[PDB]
Amino acid sequence: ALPDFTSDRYKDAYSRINAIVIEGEQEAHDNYIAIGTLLPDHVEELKRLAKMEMRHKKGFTACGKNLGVEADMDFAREFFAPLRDNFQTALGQGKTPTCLLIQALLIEAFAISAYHTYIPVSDPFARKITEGVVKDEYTHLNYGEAWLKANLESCREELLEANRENLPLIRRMLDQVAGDAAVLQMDKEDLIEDFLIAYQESLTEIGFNTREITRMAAAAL
Ligand SMILES: CCCCCCCCC[C@H]1C[C@@H]1C(=O)O
Ligand SMILES: [Fe+3]
Ligand SMILES: [Fe+3]
Repeated sequence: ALPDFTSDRYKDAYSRINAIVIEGEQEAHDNYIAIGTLLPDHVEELKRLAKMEMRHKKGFTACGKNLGVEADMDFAREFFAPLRDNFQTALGQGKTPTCLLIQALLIEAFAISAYHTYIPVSDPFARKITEGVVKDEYTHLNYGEAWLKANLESCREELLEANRENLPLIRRMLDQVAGDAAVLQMDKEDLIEDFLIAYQESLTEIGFNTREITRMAAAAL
């Protein structure tokens, strides 16, 4: 069941998946620095999170180089454009809960699911890099959960709107990546399950009840 990492079929799918991961890590760095303009007293902690994202980007860049694959960066920029646009719109409006739901919850849960699914089918070099990134994703999810949990009473409606608008974009991103992910021997059903479990667990931690969460996860449709 392990893929042939040297085949043209594998390298072609990897060129797009690796580019999406590299672009995602760069946008994650940018997003935590941007949140620092909304939360000036959190700047040092956000800089630390942004620095971890740069370490992840460098590591995944090395994964692509190791397989002799040239990352399709243009494809990756277009892939993130819808979610990036919604983050920039919220940032410009000073909407911190929306920025945090997009980056610290949706994007981190998407990263956790993708990385957990990739690890058992990854090449030995990439496996170590991916394993060394997963602990940091939980740190980032925890940061977002902690702020939203402390501020839930003033941003309940905003979070429901942010979820309604952005959860379907994650669903569309999963649909667009499924073909290439299957070449990498990753099952779309495992990616969906792991993402929903991480996202539902974060919403539970924040303080949403079962009914609220069910209504929220249903927005994906
Ligand atoms: C098969 C799915 C692979 C594509 C999904 C990878 C998304 C990368 C998400 C990174 C930006 C998130 C982070 O570092 O917090
Ligand atoms: Fe990361
Ligand atoms: Fe992250």
